[PDB]
Amino acid sequence: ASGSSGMSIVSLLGIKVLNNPAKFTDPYEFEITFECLESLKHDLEWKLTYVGSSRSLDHDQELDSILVGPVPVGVNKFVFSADPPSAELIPASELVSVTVILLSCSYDGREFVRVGYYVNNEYDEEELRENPPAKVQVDHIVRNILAEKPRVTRFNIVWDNENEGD
Repeated sequence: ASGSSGMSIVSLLGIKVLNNPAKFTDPYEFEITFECLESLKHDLEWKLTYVGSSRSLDHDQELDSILVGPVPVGVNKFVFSADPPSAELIPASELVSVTVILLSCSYDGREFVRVGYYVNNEYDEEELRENPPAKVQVDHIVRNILAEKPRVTRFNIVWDNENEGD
């Protein structure tokens, strides 16, 4: 606060959710468009996170992370590909039709943006949608990212120069 190095170099302009509504075991594909005002020393870091009610382990599941090279000054486009979650960590008696994914970008380790998305999951069969199992048949689950209602959150991180010590 006593150092609102506000001036934000990168600003998210849009996230196309192509690939949706693929299968629960299908990777996540995002077409993120953003602009970079000045040049940056370091790389931008992207990450997807699975958030979902559970009675033990299902939330805070980081799905994946990646560091993007040199960010060209101007309006850029980057396609994010995130691995699906291991069934090893989703309710066994699951029927968690609604969960959340948080896509966020950071810089030099300081997070500066986060996009919240609600997801819809349901088995792909009539009776199994009328008389479910007691064991989550993962590969019969079809997620549906509600790509239309995204919640955005900008933070105020310090970027490059600040004159580390003075």
